[PDB]
Amino acid sequence: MLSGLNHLTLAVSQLAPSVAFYQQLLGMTLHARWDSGAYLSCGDLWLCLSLDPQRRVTPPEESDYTHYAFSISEADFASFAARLEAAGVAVWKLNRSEGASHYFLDPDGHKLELHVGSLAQRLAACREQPYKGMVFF
Amino acid sequence: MLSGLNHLTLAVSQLAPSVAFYQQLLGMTLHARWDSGAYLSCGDLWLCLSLDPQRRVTPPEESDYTHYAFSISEADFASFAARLEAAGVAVWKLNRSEGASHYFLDPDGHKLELHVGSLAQRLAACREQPYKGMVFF
Ligand SMILES: [Mn+2]
Ligand SMILES: [Mn+2]
Repeated sequence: MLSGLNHLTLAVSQLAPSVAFYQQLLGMTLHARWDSGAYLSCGDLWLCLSLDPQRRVTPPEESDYTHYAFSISEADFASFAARLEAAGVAVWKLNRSEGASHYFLDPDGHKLELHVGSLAQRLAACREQPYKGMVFF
Repeated sequence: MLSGLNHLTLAVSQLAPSVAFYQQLLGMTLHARWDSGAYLSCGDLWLCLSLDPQRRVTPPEESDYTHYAFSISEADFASFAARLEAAGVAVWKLNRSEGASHYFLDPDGHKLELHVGSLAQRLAACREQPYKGMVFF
């Protein structure tokens, strides 16, 4: 059967600024780069940045809610979010509708998130503060 | 410090067909559903489907290369691809890289992939046959 996410590939409009964002600003590990892409890891996540002439820099009001959240510990969350803010990283959402999260944009407007907590923890929180109509299986 | 992918959230135009696709066709585990979304798991992956009226059913020619690949074993790959084909799921690309890959679309046009092989396997292949301009770190 399917066993998890093998990789996440993000189309990027300018490779070097995107590599810098994920490696330098977010601290991911850069393994290789070439004229049209890069491979990074974030823990077990395999991230591929793919240079795509079709990628547009997209304001958050023009894109849907599809987004990519990265795990961070409770001890590191606030200072990492504050560092992104001080670095001028654009945002896209303020209301914490799914727990302790910071919502920010990559250089092309990909919707990213820092989140503290697992699915199990989110389900437990939702049992007390459920979303409208919520059913648990 | 970021420790991995926390969750992937896909915006969906119609919740019921998206739940059917990910739970029933793709075999993911449905943990909860509410009036405007669902939580599923696939191995370690936490998947959220978020009902979003801004999601367009998007032809593959009209979206960039951003895509989400799920892991499957080599032994299971061909029968899973055949299941998708029987269900009439559209393909958006043929495989031309190392490791088996099946490129298929979700009901809203999210670009998905089945892939066999790790980052380590890809890097080993690239070391032997580097892409144009490739540098390793
Ligand atoms: Mn999220
Ligand atoms: Mn891929």
